[PDB]
Amino acid sequence: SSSIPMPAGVNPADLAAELAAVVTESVDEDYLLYECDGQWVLAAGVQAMVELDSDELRVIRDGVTRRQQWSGRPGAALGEAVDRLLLETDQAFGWVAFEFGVHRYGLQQRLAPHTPLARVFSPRTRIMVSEKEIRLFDAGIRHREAIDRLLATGVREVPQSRSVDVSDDPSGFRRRVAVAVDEIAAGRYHKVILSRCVEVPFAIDFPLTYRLGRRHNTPVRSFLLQLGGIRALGYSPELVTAVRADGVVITEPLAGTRALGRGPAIDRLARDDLESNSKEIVEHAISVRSSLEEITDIAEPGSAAVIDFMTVRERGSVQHLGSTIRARLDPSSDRMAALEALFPAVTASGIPKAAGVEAIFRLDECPRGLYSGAVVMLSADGGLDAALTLRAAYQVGGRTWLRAGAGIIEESEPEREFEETCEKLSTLTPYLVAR
Ligand SMILES: [Cl-]
Repeated sequence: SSSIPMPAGVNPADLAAELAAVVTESVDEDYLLYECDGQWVLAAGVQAMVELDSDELRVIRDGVTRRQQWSGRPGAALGEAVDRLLLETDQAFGWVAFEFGVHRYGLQQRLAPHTPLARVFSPRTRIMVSEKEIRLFDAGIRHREAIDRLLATGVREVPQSRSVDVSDDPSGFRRRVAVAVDEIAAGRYHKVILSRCVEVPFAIDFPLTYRLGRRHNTPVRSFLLQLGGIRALGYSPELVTAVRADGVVITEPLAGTRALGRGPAIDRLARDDLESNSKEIVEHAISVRSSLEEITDIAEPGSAAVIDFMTVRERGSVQHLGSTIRARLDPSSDRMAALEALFPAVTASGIPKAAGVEAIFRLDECPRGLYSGAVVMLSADGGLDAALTLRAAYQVGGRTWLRAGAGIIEESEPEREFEETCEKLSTLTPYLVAR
């Protein structure tokens, strides 16, 4: 229904990003493009926006802002508002900040007033691009004319990229890693993920950069957005949570990192090291055990299972150990409780997670916001899809930047941890298209 066959020789990622760039700009609207299992879903225009902050929940529709006090779990407040959105539209999209996950560990008093927790909106129109076709949902005459014009011209040539230097350490990442190593040696916690920002000294074209980077990456999900003054794109390496309409819940934790994309023989040596490395094996098994404990809080008794255990997952510039965990959502639970149970990811926080999150407040630049949070897609039939926001670029108020981190354990060395962030940054640094 309401479909256009995909033109031959055109790749869906390119056409969806082109539609996002040209159609939305012609009507000056916000958008969120989400890639999920072969479907590039362009959520165009804001019909209603849910803004969850640390001290308030706002629902903005047709110029009117409704403000709400909220108490208890952020997932319950977000869930109640998003369920209302989904009475009118089939899908809702947005982002969940890293800060959304601090409440379950009783650390919310450490958040400043007006700290963003989530931004979820119902789109006016949805354009779904796949290898087979383009499907239009609630597309008005103006948007249909804009799609027609784009299909008449085809996709733009991607210009040559512009390089960035990631070797500088202005935030003292090496020193912050050494502090964390000392705390771990003293028995404070077992692991913490610390990160560093890298400025991009020039403005980038987000849709063209998205296209270029997407051609050289194999993420589990990907996104491109322009929403409330934020531009962002990313090749999500990890699925935090997926809840299907039939009740099936999925989480796919990653652990350990070796370089990738350096040649067949060099990558094979790195793969063999990763697969048989004692430290990486231990961290991955401990992360799978944590995910299973968390999912049991929301699953039907005895339904949790590891359907793929400790296998190498290739993610462009890096490769990681990964496991796929499946469960059945208990009838007494719900998709927000499943997200709350699995958020923040171990890859975003540490072990024990409460101690890792507290250490991040002291040893990382906070609030993290989008970085190590999730980009989400929610559906009226109960669906939820939440991609871990790593391997991403951001643009807010004249500033463009990248952000990458590393899992610090007792045996970590600041130099190797800094090099690990460089390997992760290489998912984006060779593919930045200047504006
Ligand atoms: Cl990262």
